[PDB]
Amino acid sequence: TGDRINTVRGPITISEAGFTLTHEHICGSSAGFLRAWPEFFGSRKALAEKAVRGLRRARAAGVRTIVDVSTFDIGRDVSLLAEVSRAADVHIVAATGLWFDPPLSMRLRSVEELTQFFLREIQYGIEDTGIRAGIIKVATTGKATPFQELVLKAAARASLATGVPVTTHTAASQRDGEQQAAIFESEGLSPSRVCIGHSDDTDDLSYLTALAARGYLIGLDHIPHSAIGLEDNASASALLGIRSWQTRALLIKALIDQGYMKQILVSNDWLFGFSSYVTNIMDVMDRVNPDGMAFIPLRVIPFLREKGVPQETLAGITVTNPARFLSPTLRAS
Amino acid sequence: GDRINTVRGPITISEAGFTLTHEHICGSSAGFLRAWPEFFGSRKALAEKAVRGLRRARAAGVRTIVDVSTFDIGRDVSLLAEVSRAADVHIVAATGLWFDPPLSMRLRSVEELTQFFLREIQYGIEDTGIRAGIIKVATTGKATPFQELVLKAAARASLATGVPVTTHTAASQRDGEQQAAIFESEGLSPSRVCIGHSDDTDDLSYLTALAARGYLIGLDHIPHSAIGLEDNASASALLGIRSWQTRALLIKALIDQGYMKQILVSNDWLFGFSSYVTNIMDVMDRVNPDGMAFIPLRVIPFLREKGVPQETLAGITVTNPARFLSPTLRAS
Ligand SMILES: OCCc1ccccc1
Ligand SMILES: OCCc1ccccc1
Ligand SMILES: OCCc1ccccc1
Ligand code: NA
Ligand code: NA
Repeated sequence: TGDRINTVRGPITISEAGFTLTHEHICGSSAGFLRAWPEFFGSRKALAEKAVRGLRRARAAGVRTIVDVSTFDIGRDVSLLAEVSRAADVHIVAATGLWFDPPLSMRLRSVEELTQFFLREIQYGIEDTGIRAGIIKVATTGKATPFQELVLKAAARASLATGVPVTTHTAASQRDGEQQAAIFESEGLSPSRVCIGHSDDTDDLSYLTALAARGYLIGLDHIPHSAIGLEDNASASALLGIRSWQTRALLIKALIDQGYMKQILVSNDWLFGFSSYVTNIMDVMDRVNPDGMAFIPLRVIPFLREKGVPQETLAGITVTNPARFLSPTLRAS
Repeated sequence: GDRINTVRGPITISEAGFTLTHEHICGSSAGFLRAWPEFFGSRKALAEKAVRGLRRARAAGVRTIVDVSTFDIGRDVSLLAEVSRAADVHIVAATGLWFDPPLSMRLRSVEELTQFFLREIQYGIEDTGIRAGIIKVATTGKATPFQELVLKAAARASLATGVPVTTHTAASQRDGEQQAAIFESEGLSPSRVCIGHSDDTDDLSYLTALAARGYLIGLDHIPHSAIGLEDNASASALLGIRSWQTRALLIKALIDQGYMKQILVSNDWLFGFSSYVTNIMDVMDRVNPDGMAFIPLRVIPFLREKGVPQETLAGITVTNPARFLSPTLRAS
C-alpha cells in the first residue's frame, strides 16, 4: 500500500488527506474550452476567485481534500487546480481517464494507446506540468459503447500498473455498475480499486448492495442534486432529478445498515463553472444548493447523525474510506 | 481591407504572394497536442517536421499558407507562430468549428457562437493576441441542426469583420448548395465564401453553378489519392481512388468555363494527424512526398503543359487568394 497520494501541489501522506470529498470539480467543461473562451465564465480570474471562495468555505467546514474527477475531456485545467489549491489551501487530487465526450483523436485510439496516455498522466505528469493524477475517471451512460469498453479496459490496466484507483460516472438507473464491474474484472482489477459513482441516483437498493458485497466502493455523490421546486425547468430536472437530498442521503444510512459502511464514499459532485450543459445551469445549481461543496459536512453529516449514524461511522466514511481508496495499492502477486 | 492577419501579425495584401488556402500544421483535437505530444513523437519533433516541410514549400515559391484548423481540429496557435517564424512562411490562422465540437461548443446558441468567433478574429485566440484571418466550417452531407447554427454564426462573424468563410464539404453530396443557402439566408456575399474539397467530385455542373453565383471553389485535395493502396481501407476511404491528374484537370475545366477568378487551389496537407487512424500520416507522406510543395512543383507545371497561361496560373495562386483573404465588408 502506497504511503503517498499525488495532489496538484505534490505528494501528501495518507494522514494529510483528512476529510475528503471524492467526486467534485473545479470546472465542468471541455478540452481547450476554458483557455479558448474564458469569458464564458466571466473570466478565468473570476472563475478562480469563485473557486477560491468556495474551497475556503468548504475548508472552514472541515473539508481538507477534494478529488477533482475532471478528465482531459471534462476540460480539466491542472494549472487552475494548482492555483486554487494553493490559494485556498485545500488539497486537490487530479484525475486522468476519459469521460463521455472524447474528441476524435481520442476515440480512434486502441486500448493499448489509451493505456499509454493514462499512464503518462499518472506517472509522468499532466501536460508539461509534472502534476500527476491520483485517480482514473471513466464513464458509461447505459450500455457501454465499444469505445467505452476500451476506455474501461485501459483504465483497469493503468490502475493495475500504478495502484491508482478508478472512479466512474454511471446511469445508476440502468445499473451501469454491473457492466462496469464486469469489464474491470475481465482485466483482473480488484473491486476495491473501484468506486461506482452516482449511485445515489437510484433507489435500487438491490443493485447497490450486490456491488458492495463484491468489494466495490459505492459513490453516493449526488446528495445535493435536486430539481424539486424547479419542476418547470426541463434542463434542470433532467440533470438533477426530482428526488430530495434527504432521499439520496438516506441511501448512505441504508448501506451502513446493510453492513457496508467501509464501502461508501460520499460527495457533492459540485463545481464552480459548468460549460458542458445549458447556459446558466451554474446559476440554477448554485440557487439550489448555496452551500456547494460544503453541503456534505454542513447538512448531510448532521442529518445522518440525527438519524442515528454514530460519530465513528461518520468519521470512517469521510476520512478512512477515502484514504484507503486513494492510497495507491498494487495487487498482491 | 489593406491587411491580412497572420500568426506573426498583420501583413499587407501584397506580402501574401503565392498562397496555399487550405492546409494544416497539424490535424488534431482541442487540447490533444498539449496533453499527449508523444503521439507525434514529441512537440519538438512535430515542430521540426513542420519547419522542414514549410522551408521546402517556401523554396518552391510558397509565401503563405492558410491553416484552416479550428478550435476542434486542435489548432495550437503557439505552434503555428513558432513554425511560421522558424521557416519564414506566413500563416493565417482560423476560427470557426469543424465537425468534432465538444459539448461546451455543441450546446451553444447562434448568438453565443458568434461572439466566440468574433473573439478569435477581433481580439485574439486564447491569450495570444493572434487573430484569425478566416472562418472554417463544415458539413458532411445534409447539415445537422448544430452545423446550421455554426454556418449562421460564421456568416454573422464574416459580415461584421470582413474575414472570409471556407468550408469542408462532402462534395459528392453537393453540400455546397445547402451551405450557400444558409449563408445567403444571413445575407453573406458569395464572394466571401470558399466551398472546399470541391475536387472530390467529378460533377462540373454542380461546381459551375456555384461559381456562377459568385462562390469561390476550393480545389484543395489535389494530391489526395489511394491509387496503389486499394488494400488499405482506411486510406482508401480517406483519399479516394481518383488520380491527382483527374483532380487537377478540374482546375483547367473551371478555367475553360470562364471561372478562373473563382478558383482557389491547395493540398490539404499536414505534418501531424491524430484525428484519424494511427499511421495515416506515414501513409500520406508516402503517397505525396512533396507534401505542401505539391501544388507548385507538380500541379502548376501540369496545368501549364495543358495550355493554361502564365498569367492565369499567377492569378489563381496569387490574385485570388489575396482578394479572398483581404477583409471585405458588405457595401452599405
Ligand atoms: O467575498 C468574499 C467572501 C469570502 C471571504 C473569505 C473566504 C471565503 C469567502
Ligand atoms: O473500524 C470501523 C471504523 C469505520 C467506519 C466506517 C467506515 C470506515 C471505518
Ligand atoms: O485578368 C486578371 C488576371 C487573373 C487571372 C486569373 C485569376 C485572377 C486574375
Ligand atoms: Na504516480
Ligand atoms: Na481581425
